[PDB]
Amino acid sequence: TQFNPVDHPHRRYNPLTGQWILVSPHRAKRPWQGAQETPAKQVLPAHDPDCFLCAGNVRVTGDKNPDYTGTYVFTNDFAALMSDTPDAPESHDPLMRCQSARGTSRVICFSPDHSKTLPELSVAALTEIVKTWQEQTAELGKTYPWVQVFENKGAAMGCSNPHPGGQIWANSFLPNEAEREDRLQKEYFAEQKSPMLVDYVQRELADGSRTVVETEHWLAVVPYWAAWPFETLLLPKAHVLRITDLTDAQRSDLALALKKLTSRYDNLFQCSFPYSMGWHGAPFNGEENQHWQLHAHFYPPLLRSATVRKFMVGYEMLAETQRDLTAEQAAERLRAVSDIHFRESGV
Amino acid sequence: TQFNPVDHPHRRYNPLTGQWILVSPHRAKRPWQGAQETPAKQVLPAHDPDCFLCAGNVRVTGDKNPDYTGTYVFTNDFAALMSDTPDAPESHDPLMRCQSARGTSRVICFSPDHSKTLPELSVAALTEIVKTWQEQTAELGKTYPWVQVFENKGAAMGCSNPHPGGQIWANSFLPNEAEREDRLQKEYFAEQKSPMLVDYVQRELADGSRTVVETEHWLAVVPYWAAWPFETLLLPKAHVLRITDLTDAQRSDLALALKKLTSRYDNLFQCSFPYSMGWHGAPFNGEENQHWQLHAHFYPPLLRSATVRKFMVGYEMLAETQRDLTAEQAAERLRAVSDIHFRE
Ligand SMILES: O=c1ccn([C@@H]2O[C@H](COP(=O)(O)OP(=O)(O)O[C@H]3O[C@H](CO)[C@H](O)[C@H](O)[C@H]3O)[C@@H](O)[C@H]2O)c(=O)[nH]1
Ligand SMILES: O=c1ccn([C@@H]2O[C@H](COP(=O)(O)OP(=O)(O)O[C@H]3O[C@H](CO)[C@H](O)[C@H](O)[C@H]3O)[C@@H](O)[C@H]2O)c(=O)[nH]1
Ligand SMILES: [Fe+3]
Ligand SMILES: [Fe+3]
Ligand SMILES: [K+]
Ligand SMILES: [K+]
Ligand SMILES: [Zn+2]
Ligand SMILES: [Zn+2]
Repeated sequence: TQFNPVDHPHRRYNPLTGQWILVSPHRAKRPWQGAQETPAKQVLPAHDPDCFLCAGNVRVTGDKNPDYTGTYVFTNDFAALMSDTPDAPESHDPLMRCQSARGTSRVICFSPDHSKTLPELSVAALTEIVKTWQEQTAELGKTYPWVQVFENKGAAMGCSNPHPGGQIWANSFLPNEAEREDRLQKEYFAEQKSPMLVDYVQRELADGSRTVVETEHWLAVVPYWAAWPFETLLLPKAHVLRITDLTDAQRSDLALALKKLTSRYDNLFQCSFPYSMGWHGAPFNGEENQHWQLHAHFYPPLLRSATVRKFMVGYEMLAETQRDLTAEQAAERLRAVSDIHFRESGV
Repeated sequence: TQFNPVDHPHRRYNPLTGQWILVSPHRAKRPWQGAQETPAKQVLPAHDPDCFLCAGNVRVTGDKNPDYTGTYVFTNDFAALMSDTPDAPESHDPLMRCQSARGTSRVICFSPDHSKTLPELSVAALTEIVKTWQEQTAELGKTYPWVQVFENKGAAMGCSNPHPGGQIWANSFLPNEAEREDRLQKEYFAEQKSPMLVDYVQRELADGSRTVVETEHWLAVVPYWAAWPFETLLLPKAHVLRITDLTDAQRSDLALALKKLTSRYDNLFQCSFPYSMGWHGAPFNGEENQHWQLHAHFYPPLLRSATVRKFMVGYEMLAETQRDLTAEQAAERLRAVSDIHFRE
């Protein structure tokens, strides 16, 4: 038989992590008698008097939020890391070893509007968010080699607070992902003479099967090696080391691409579409970071619909990630919808 | 100041995978206004006339299940892998490349009792289950180097059917987990001249702080580098390459261990505790595998209660896993309950 990626299971390589992805084209034809997701509520207030994240409201700790009108950043009340944690007793023990961990955690409210998600925000507003991401990265980076910007959107994605926003966690070390991506890029670079993702963006621009968003300065695709159903990879077209390096143009442009990508996401099932996303850029380790290329990852769980998600368990935990749909199928369905939030379009 | 693992964040190494785990011991004190789980129904019938897995029932494909006793294994009606899949196009491209993927997938019904989960089954029954895992393993190992026994239990664990059971998927390659565990274990052995998990086992024996279940032949602990809140690692005290290598005693003993471990898990929150579990053993690759050590992993999502789970998202996806309680605190919680099923 002729090999048919659409019907034939195969494995794809993720050069960023060095891991394989199992693709099993028809897996989703099976009966689904499992959990049924709960789609988001259609009626929220712009201000929730009981929301710890709302403006002019008191946090769980009694501390009062300012009367913020834009973005708002504050040290997380339950930080995951601290700047002064004492050093751990480090050994060379090949069985049980530990290491120190310092840093901080900040929370960012995208806006005071309790009911407005990224896709529903102005490009201006979005531009503010980027500026904030930048401001945060630069300050923190002055102190920690790894600054991780991220966001958890929706209950299916473990958010513990319903207010629109993200987080930043700084680390004194290079976390798993960062060390891996760092090393792999560096090796590619040393070998190929060019940045791995810079070349990748080129190939994708020329192909288009996996393209979901394209703007002047940005490209969002369902990466070849994507793991989650509708996972996307957001990259600048030009070579950029960190978020702090973007020009104001690439910056306002980013806002636009974000609006587009998130709008498509919500348009996919005509509902708030949950996910975990975050930025990866060169570490502030004072080294040669030429091999780096700034990028954002979007890991959403929804699969068959608004109430049917993908579960990365069982074989996927004990062996390897296994996808039901191809990256090409995913991109296609994403290209199919409008890039204007249904709420904004009125359609 | 003086470091205190229960007060100070730090990172622990997973030598099986070469990955680090971020420990942040006070994280679960933050308010939780997120999702609430829905705990498994306590009352179900022994036979469901609409269940695809029940004895004598007709599957989705019209195929009819026999009036089986004990376990029942069948080829998955929607197998993720096939024996004859055409080879893929092999390239060495540094950006976009693929590889062939062959194998099979089987479904294992633990027993005819649609209502009896693992901890609720007799040791005898549990033994039959182990015999089947063995049979399957030896069978499939004849053709595939990688045999994956596993189980998805509970809606929270993306199980797609309620009947009690698991799955066995075989592969023509070594999946990610398998390749790294093989490599790291091999490297350790070359250096220590002893199997990594075998030594591990001893070290835990001489500690007990992470111990959760211990029988004559088995040991179950919350591994030092555990990821999931109440994650356990279940392994034989003696060097065993694969599940098919177990002695009859070791096997009957595994059934016991299992019952004990699972009863403890259900007793933790007094509910059917969800998880994904699976066995890791030597591959059937004709190679020198003395560095291997059979072992089972249990990855349960529950954290705060029967309605509040742990979500491995955000920072955890983008950087590294972050635990809210230490392995020691977890193990302690597990030990505190009876190993007798609250409703046995
Ligand atoms: O008065 C308050 C109320 C809440 N918070 C903080 O607001 C945050 C809300 O952020 P998220 O909704 O993104 O999620 P959490 O940080 O609560 O937890 C989630 O994100 C983590 C980081 O990725 C882990 O993955 C975790 O398992 C997952 O549930 C929490 O950190 C909480 O500590 C405050 O600082 N003050
Ligand atoms: O008539 C039927 C009905 C069902 N099945 C099979 O019975 C299995 C039920 O097994 P599980 O409940 O453990 O879960 P699934 O295999 O359906 O899927 C889960 O397990 C997979 C392997 O871990 C993936 O991780 C997937 O994302 C996850 O949701 C399914 O594979 C289904 O194909 C049949 O063979 N015949
Ligand atoms: Fe990355
Ligand atoms: Fe293992
Ligand atoms: K959020
Ligand atoms: K099951
Ligand atoms: Zn609010
Ligand atoms: Zn049944």
